[PDB]
Amino acid sequence: RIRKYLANYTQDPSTDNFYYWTCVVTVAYIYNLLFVIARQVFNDLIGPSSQSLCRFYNNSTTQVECTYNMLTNMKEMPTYSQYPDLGWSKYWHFRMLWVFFDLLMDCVYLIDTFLNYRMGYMDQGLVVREAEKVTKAYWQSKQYRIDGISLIPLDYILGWPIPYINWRGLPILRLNRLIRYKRVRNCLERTETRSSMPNAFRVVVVVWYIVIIIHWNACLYFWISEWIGLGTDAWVYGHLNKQSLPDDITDTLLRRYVYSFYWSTLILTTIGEVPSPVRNIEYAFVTLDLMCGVLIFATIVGNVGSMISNMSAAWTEFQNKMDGIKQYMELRKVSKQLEIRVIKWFDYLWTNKQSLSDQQVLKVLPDKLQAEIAMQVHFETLRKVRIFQDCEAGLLAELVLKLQLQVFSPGDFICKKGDIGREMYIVKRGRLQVVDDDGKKVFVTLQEGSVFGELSILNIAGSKNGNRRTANVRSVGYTDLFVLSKTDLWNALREYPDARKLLLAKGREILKKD
Amino acid sequence: RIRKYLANYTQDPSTDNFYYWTCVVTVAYIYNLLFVIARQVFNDLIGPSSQSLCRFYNNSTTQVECTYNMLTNMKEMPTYSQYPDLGWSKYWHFRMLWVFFDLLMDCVYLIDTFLNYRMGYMDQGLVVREAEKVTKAYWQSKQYRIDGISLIPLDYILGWPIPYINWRGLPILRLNRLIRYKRVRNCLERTETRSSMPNAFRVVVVVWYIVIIIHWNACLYFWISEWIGLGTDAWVYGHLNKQSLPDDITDTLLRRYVYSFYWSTLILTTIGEVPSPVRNIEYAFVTLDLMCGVLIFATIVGNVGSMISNMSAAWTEFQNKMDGIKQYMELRKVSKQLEIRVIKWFDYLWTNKQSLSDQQVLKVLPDKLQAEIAMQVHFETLRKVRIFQDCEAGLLAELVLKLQLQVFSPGDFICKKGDIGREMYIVKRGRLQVVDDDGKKVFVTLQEGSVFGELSILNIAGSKNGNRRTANVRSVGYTDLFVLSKTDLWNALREYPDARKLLLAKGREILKKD
Repeated sequence: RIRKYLANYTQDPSTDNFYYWTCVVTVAYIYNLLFVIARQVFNDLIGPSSQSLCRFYNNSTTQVECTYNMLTNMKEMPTYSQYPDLGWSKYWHFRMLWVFFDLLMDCVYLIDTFLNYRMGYMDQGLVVREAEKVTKAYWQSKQYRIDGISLIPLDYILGWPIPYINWRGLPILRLNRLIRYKRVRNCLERTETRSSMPNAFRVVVVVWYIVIIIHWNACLYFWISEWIGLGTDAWVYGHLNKQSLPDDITDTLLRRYVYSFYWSTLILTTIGEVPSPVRNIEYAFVTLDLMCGVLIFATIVGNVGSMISNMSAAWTEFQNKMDGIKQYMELRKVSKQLEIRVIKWFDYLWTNKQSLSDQQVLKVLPDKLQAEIAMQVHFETLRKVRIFQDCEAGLLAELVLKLQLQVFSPGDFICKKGDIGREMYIVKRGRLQVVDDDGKKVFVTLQEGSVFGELSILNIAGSKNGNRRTANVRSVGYTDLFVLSKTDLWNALREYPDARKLLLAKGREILKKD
Repeated sequence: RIRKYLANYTQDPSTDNFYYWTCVVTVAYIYNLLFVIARQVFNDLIGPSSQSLCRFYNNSTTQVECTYNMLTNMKEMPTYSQYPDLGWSKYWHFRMLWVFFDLLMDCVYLIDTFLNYRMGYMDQGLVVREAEKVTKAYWQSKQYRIDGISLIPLDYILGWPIPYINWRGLPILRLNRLIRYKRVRNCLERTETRSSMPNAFRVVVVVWYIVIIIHWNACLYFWISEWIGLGTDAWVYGHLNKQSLPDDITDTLLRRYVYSFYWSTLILTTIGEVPSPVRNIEYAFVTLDLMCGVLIFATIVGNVGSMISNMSAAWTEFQNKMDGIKQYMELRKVSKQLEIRVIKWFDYLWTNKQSLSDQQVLKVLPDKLQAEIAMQVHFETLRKVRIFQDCEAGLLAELVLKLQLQVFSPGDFICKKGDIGREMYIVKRGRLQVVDDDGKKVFVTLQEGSVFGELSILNIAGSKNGNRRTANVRSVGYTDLFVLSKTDLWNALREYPDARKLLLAKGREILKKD
């Protein structure tokens, strides 16, 4: 049953279902961040627990409950009288909605605590899936302290307005759900690997951080502006501030959050077009908040500057290389036709997205993975060279591991008649031809997969010709040859005696064949 | 006794007690910075030496001593009449507190002068601890000039308000204690080595510099605003500035320092929401101060941008390498299963915090320290290979100096049956197994510390097999093998003739044993 399915369960963290679970815990953490500091500071989000009483002149000035016309053009801020049961007779649907979402995110935290309990730790490469072993790995570690502080249910006791003991409600006691930050950091990292664009996702995560810090500073500004007193200064929120409440503007909860977000956006990006402070504690808060805004603006400028300089590094290294050899050509007074040819060759080098390098796979992959990336490209092409047909595959492994890439220009010759031939040519993505001394084509136009110079690698002393090419091979287009020198085949043939005997036999066969 | 303990004392600078002494001299320097410029400019810190006399209308307007109600809503600034003894009858406890802290930091400067006297200079690696030699090293150097200018006691003569000669007191003569900056630079550097995070400590030291420059500019602004005249312009401090003294704000010493700090924070971070200047000398000061604020803001932006770009260099070099070989794979049209395997291998490369490199310890350590970091890892594992048991340790030194690290993938074979075997495998943090041609396990599952291929390194010509593997070795998890080729053991065995005889003897023994 499902009880023994739970008793014999152990989660390993590398699947995609656990990654979607880390997305769910990231959603619950973002909820806990935003709406716990907003329900602490603003407190009309869970329904107003105090009736707003304005001073209204009709007859005489009486004290009556504020309508939306009494909050426009205020001469003084409305005073509050609490309800008997603190907004519970009329905002219970709001509070049951907030209690339902708090219980949903605490159920998400409970299921993440159980997945921390049956969590497969990686021992020696493989993951442990035995239940007692991951249980003792949990209890031997100190994950249960962070799982226990993040699940104290005391917000359900002392976080809602209780009318019987006249408790005003304290929703800052749900800040202990915010120390599950390792799961959100794991979800952001494992999304940053598999993303389509890592630099743009780093910038989107940085502006999500910026919106969260601006929101927390908005709640901090309205808490300080409520603790000092609303409408007592020209800096705090209220009627005496003419930016927060202008002429025909109602004072509502949306106006409070909208002006506090505008204040923290103008302070933390160092624009500062808000009213200047009046008292001393407002000067201390605005000075500390503007120094933090200078550091936040420098963080934004540094992250966007590193995002720009990371994605335009290959282009400026290309410009460094292009300017270096253009400086080398204009220092040495070369003809201009070669300069047209090399700049059109760099245009081909950009429009193929290549860099004349094998060095990235020569460096950063281990030699087994280098062997697999060698075999899944050139092995099926290098089985069809008609001398490597009946041979051992290990020699082919050492040969495909030692292939070299050369790119040619259109109209440019590879090797002329009467040249010291010591290389074998394997054509990839090109078209070669043999030409009868810049006249017509002789016999064949070598397409992709074909081979030229397989006779001048086996080193037969004087059968028909030793090592001369006896061909004028021309590239009609941009051709990407794959060349294998005589030294590499004779090293890999020095490691194989019987294959040396067999390749000498097949070479004498194909050389006495013509 | 303690007098001959002082006569035979010499301090070497590399201990931790001298580092805590440099922290004490840094504390005394920070005191001298902040409170010498604050006691010069503000001057109510040592007690007001002049009675504030407001114009108060009761009857008639009379001139009376200002209360805290007379400094709110001022129509003109209060004029000052000095005391007979200049605040000494009522602020002597404040001045004895300031004199006690000045004598405490000058005692710290005297003990640092004596530790400069008996300071052990480093001659040839070792430190000199002979007393006459460090005494002549002191007097031959010019440390005594900087120690003599930083200890003129003339602030105790002409830095306090003397009533008998009507001296107002000049606490800017204690600025000569500020040229002991080499000790503070040494303490900041030697804290920056041993810190937990060098980039964050560089940023914390930069914002300590920012708070100190903002404080010195606050004292400069209030000195210029006091020299021009308080309350004469709308730019200077006073009643005519409506930002400094608003409606219900008392003019106190805390209001002066708080508004001057707010002014220098808004100017030196180029926000500039302070009142615009009126006269010409205020325009000259605000123009120079805003150009210095542009350079300070560019310094903050440059330091935080270099802090960001230094700590995210390994990640973007990983992304350069990953994008380079992904470009190499998608240029060459490879199957997708190998692409899943290489991206999960880079996920393992990040989650082990490795980079497939020995090159950092191959480069930056000297060869003795490379030998020690070699011997304290692989020597105890390489003593247990059962052929290197009875051998000389120097050959083992040249062998552990030539070990190579290879990482494998789970399910991927190391070497199949019928392969050219020329390497010896030493397992670290992995689990290998021999499999009977992708069937069951044959005999053993090779755990950590075990060795495979120690028979195919000694090169015995035709006893049972020359150099074939005759095993299918599979990694079940991510395995970090340590491999030693035949070329490295035969180079280190070419340097040892008798060890070559002994390893041939033990190799023939273990090869005729089976």
